[PDB]
Amino acid sequence: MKMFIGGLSWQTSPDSLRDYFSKFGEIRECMVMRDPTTKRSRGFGFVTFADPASVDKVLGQPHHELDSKTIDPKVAFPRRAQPK
Amino acid sequence: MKMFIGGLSWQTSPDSLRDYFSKFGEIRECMVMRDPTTKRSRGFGFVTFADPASVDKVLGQPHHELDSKTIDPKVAFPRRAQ
Repeated sequence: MKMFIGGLSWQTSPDSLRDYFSKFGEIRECMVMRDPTTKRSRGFGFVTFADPASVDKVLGQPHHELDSKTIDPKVAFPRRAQPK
Repeated sequence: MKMFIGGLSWQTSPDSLRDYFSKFGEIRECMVMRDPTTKRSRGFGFVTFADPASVDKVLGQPHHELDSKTIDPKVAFPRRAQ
């Protein structure tokens, strides 16, 4: 159970994203990538918390911002394929 | 390094995404999730190939279609926090 964060500033590093979301609980993994769907320089990120309670705290807080962008964290539930 | 596929049909399963891209090369990992940025139903996908050469073959093909949707795979380079 991950959180997906779209619309990140190009200046947002994975450490920056980690630092923001660690205020809500223990982070198991935090990754950013440049969003390849636009030439506008922006990123998206995925945050994995150790405790699902942390997701509720994020979703409950009505305003989030990071590196001059208003962000809107969403839940994401990846489904992996088996080997062929 | 992964390929990002936006705009998947809601019907596209992980296995279908895997079977489509396996035509271009060996797969390390393949996942699908609901795109949480729309109220209607669509997916996005992430495919990790064993060999980057497979990415070139995907990028070079002019038209891709999966479960009746045009898809336009892009390259992505995830960076993890320390």
